[PDB]
Amino acid sequence: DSDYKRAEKHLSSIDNKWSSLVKKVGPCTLTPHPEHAPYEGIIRAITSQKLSDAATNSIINKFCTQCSDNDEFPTPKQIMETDVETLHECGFSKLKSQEIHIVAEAALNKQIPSKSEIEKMSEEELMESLSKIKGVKRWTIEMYSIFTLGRLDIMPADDSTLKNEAKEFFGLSSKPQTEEVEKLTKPCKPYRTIAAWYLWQIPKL
DNA sequence: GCTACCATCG
DNA sequence: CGATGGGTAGC
Repeated sequence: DSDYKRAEKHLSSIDNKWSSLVKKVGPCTLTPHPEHAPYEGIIRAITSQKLSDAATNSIINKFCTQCSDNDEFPTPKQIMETDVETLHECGFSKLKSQEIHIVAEAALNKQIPSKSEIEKMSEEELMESLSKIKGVKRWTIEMYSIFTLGRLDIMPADDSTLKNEAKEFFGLSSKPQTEEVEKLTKPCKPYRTIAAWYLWQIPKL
């Protein structure tokens, strides 16, 4: 809460457009879930690939409802006891079903960095480490860093939607390349996650 | 009523 | 290459 206040004040100290956007959108309501284990955050991030928040939620809901006896997130063991065929019925694509099964195996076999180690890793180190997982690359690791880890300076410059918002926000003539979004949002440090969140709220206006 | 909107695999 | 998951905003 205090972090967001500070972030909001910083974003309101850059050029005029950031100040205006923050005022119109209001307080940042981003709610990460660092209590989630790495395998859960990773699976949630994989599921969201190419899908809206609502679509992703309906899939995870079925997943938790069917593959869990307490409606909580399925444990690695439970996921392992489920064949890809059944996972696909939940709404996971066939490819994602395979990847999620592998992530579950990895968690069970202690092949995924522990949450403790993940917390000591810089984003660059997290990228190098988690990118070793099939189905997990830049975008997915950024989402995991934002929505699970709660990191505050993550700019998912490669996000298609954010790029569309950046085009409008910065008054660009064409959808910007990832490198360009990175350059334009530099002033937002060290709260680029919050800056991204605000850009993501532009449609809701 | 329509339908556009991550990362992997033969 | 060309498929791929699904709720829903914009038409």
